[PDB]
Amino acid sequence: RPRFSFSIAAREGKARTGTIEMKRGVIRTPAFMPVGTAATVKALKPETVRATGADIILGNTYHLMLRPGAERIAKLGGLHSFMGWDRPILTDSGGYQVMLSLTKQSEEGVTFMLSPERSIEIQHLLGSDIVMAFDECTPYPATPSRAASSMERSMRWAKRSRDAFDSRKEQAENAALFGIQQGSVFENLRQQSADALAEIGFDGYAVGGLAVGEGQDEMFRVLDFSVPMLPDDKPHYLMGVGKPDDIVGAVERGIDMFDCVLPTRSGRNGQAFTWDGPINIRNARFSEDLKPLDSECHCAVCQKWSRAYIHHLIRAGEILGAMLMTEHNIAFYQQLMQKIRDSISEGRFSQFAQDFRARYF
Amino acid sequence: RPRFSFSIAAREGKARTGTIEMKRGVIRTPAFMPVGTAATVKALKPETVRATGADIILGNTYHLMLRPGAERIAKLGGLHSFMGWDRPILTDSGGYQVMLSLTKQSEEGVTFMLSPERSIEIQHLLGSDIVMAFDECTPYPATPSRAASSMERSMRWAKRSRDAFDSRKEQAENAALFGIQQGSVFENLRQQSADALAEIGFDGYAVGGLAVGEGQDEMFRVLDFSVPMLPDDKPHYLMGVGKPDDIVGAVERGIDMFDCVLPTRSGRNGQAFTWDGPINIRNARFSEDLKPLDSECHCAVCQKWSRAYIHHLIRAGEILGAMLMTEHNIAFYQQLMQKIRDSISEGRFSQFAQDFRARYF
Ligand SMILES: Nc1ccc2nc(N)nc(O)c2c1
Ligand SMILES: Nc1ccc2nc(N)nc(O)c2c1
Ligand SMILES: [Zn+2]
Ligand SMILES: [Zn+2]
Repeated sequence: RPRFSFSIAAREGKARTGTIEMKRGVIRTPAFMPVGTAATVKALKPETVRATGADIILGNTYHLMLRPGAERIAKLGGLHSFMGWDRPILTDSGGYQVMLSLTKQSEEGVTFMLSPERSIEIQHLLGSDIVMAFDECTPYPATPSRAASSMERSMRWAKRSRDAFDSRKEQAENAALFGIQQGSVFENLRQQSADALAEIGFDGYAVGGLAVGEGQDEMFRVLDFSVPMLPDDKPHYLMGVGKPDDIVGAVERGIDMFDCVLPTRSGRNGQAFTWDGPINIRNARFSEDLKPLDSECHCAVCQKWSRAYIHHLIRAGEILGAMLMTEHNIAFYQQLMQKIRDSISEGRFSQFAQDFRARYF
Repeated sequence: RPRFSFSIAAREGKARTGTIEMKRGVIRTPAFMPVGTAATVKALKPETVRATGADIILGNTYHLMLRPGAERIAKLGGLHSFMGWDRPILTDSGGYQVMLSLTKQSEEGVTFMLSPERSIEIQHLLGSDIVMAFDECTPYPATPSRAASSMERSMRWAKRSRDAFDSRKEQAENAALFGIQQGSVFENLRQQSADALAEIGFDGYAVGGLAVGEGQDEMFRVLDFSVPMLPDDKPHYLMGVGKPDDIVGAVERGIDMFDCVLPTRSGRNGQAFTWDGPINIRNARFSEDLKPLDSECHCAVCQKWSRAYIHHLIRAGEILGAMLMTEHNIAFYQQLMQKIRDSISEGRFSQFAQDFRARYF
């Protein structure tokens, strides 16, 4: 197995489908990564996450460096062994979630000391497969001046991240490193950022700084010009996106990888994704509904339990309600990704996207 | 399959091992029943409860009549279909948990109107396999006068329960009815109660009114004289017991069936049962312990995850921690029951009980 090989099997417009081969497994793209914040995808055993179709999960340099600790996890054999997930793990770099749960920022990093060097080292200690460069995210809205400052600092930090990763042989040989494009909503800054990142060279390229309050039309407008700026032959990762319709439109714009807490977090709060749009299972109208969460869904939850039962569990505060809702929503997201992949392979993704939107809305 | 057939395969002292055959499955005895209060064994899918070795689970006329409602569950197809457990379910009668979460008691029942007739009807609506007579539990300590009054009322209610069950053909043909001995800690009242219940006739006989604050020596003293009073050829159910050592000693005294919330409830609070006694996984000493919860346990949790990981999850408030702890503890209890059954079958239970106690303590 190679350290890293991204291959594109089929294309339609700007959409692509293919594979990322890594030492710990193959990632089918476009890919959705369930988020495992504190070394768990909330309310799911790893075998259940896998059974839903996930090829890779996300972790975070922030939560884990705080609890249980990066050195501790390394002593215990690494994150994979610790949590019982033996396939690829992408780790975020930790900037984003510092500025989460008395920040002091400087050119050296953030204290709260998380620098580019320490972030890459933590991700090493965790045994991450896909390491994210340490960046500064840029709040929305941002003035051009502030967006430029943040983007420029992130590009200096992208070079520091590259060099920290490459200087550590076991990491450089076994893991991959992704860079993160910044620039807010501004085309010229997005272009400077893409060019800086391509000059350094990375295994993949994330679009950072979106899904921070701008809303879908604007996100899509920025993706329209931003994704083409990135090297075509490397994966394109849209960080922190998103809703099902966000994912479809982002794939239409050349994104290959996604993560978001919506299916887990919103699942525990009672929101179930269906092909006919989201439902909130707490609604009284579900109290005697014997149908599954979604009429077509192949997941184990929909094979076995009714809306009425899940309604009762969520109303009652029961753990099994969180478990069932989360499994269904992660399974739904993976079925979406499978339908996206298949439709691109068959040259009918544009039609799939049309049909999906007509019915989901 | 018969409605009900209890067979004793092997005996040692007062201990017995055998089977209860019912329409929905066979129950191996001595049996431990996980408790499923609000139509769920907390933090476990039913398939997981089964995989641990459980043959039967417990539900409760109280919680379910309140939420989601007995008539509602019947409309939805019964408790088995609702929660996805297709094997036997024993339901408690609801008295106990009323006097749980402005009570008005009378000879007719309790208002808060739960009468013997309504309790048996609710258990019908739920589709219970083993229906408990509606009783009055008697607080501990109890004066002889108050214990006698409560016991006498419970025996009048036991006859009302019998007659309500028998007058409903589908229930009488497909379910079983257990009576509940009362009398507090008093031998003469226990004898009157046993005699009253045997005169009415039941499919099984519970020992009620224990594990309410008296402590193990006293419980065992009362079991010593109380269990022999019950018909030998019917199951003996000790309600709400107990800790592993409580179970062993109760089997030594002729009990065949058990339920308790300890493995579920205490599991979510961090207590793990092991052959070397309970541990509290929240203790800092487990933060880097790579051993499984218990060194011999065959459960899936112990095959896959470390104390260190479960420690982290419970400290972090994570749902997966509750899931793992609960699975392990229910699996532990079922392995205890299997070792009890096998040792009685092989004529070496007294030695097993010795050995168990030496090491657990
Ligand atoms: N919307 C997102 C989510 C995660 C991110 N993480 C990093 N490191 N940088 C960003 O821009 C992110 C944006
Ligand atoms: N310790 C227990 C637990 C459950 C009981 N339920 C009923 N109906 N009656 C009792 O005496 C109980 C005692
Ligand atoms: Zn589903
Ligand atoms: Zn175990």
